[PDB]
Amino acid sequence: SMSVKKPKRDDSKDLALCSMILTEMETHEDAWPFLLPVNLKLVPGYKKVIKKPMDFSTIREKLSSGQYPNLETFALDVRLVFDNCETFNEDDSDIGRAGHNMRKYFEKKWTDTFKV
Repeated sequence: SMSVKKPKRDDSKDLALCSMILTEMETHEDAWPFLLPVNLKLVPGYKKVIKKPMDFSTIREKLSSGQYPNLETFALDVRLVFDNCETFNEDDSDIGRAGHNMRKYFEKKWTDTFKV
């Protein structure tokens, strides 16, 4: 509260770390469904069904232009990518499995990098 400051973690390297994690996402072999926005005029259903589309290149743009206030908002966009993927694609499919793989890959890096 007012004049009662909680000790807070050193956040000064968050930008460089999130960038590093994102680079590793982008270079993963199963990253191909998520590198670019889904084509709204070539993929039937997507615009109507998925209310907040997100992909790595959009994340990369927001990261490069100061549009994430904190590392938690960045992780929200990354998870949004895989949450959209689950919504639209069957777990069995190539894209669906890519999504589960990439989420697992992200969440470990997130823990390793930031949670102590």
